[PDB]
Amino acid sequence: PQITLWKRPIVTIRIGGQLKEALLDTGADDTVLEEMNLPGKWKPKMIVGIGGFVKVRQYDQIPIEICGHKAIGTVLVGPTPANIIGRNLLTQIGCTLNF
Amino acid sequence: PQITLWKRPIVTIRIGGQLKEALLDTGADDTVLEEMNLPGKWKPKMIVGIGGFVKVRQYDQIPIEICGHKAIGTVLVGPTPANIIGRNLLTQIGCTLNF
Ligand SMILES: Cc1c(O)cccc1C(=O)N[C@@H](CSc1ccccc1)[C@H](O)CN1C[C@H]2CCCC[C@H]2C[C@H]1C(=O)NC(C)(C)C
Repeated sequence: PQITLWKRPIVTIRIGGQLKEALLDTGADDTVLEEMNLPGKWKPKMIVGIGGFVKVRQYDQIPIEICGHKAIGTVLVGPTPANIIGRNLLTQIGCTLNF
Repeated sequence: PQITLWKRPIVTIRIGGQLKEALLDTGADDTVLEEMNLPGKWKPKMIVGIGGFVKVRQYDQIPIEICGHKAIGTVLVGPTPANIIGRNLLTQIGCTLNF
């Protein structure tokens, strides 16, 4: 698709058989989803947030479908105010910025 | 231009004789710049990021040149981790996400 920016670029994603809404986010390096359980081993991780670091859980090699495009990559889980899809997965689905 | 997302989408911006670098950020509603004195009336504002709120000054009708494109609109000024071009100006320059 082509997604304009008059409104927040939010799309439906599918992960672990669950459907969620997530923000296509070119200013984030990583993909961060709200608190949830995923299958497998995870590592503790700190990401740079407002007023300090935010603690998240890192899951690697997770299949995730983004607006019907398949990715397999790293998903961070934690207390984000919004589900965000970052560059690690935007590149996998062939997403560019254009003007 | 097409901008890929293998690295941070950073571009040169000009505002009023200042020449800075900033992220083209589809995840940001509004444009947020690091320390600079802009002319005109300001209004205090609190804006959400991961891990907390940043207190900013909101200025209206600020010209920024972005990759040779002329934008004019709201600019927020505060302790932001990075200079950010948000949707309010990204739309003005005709920026879309494509995949
Ligand atoms: C999540 C993430 C990573 O995993 C790695 C690197 C950066 C980020 C990251 O937080 N990126 C942000 C840019 S602000 C920024 C922060 C740190 C470094 C560079 C830029 C997002 O693109 C924007 N981010 C998207 C989104 C995040 C969840 C809360 C709602 C918005 C808030 C918005 C935001 O933070 N707003 C500002 C006021 C700071 C502009």
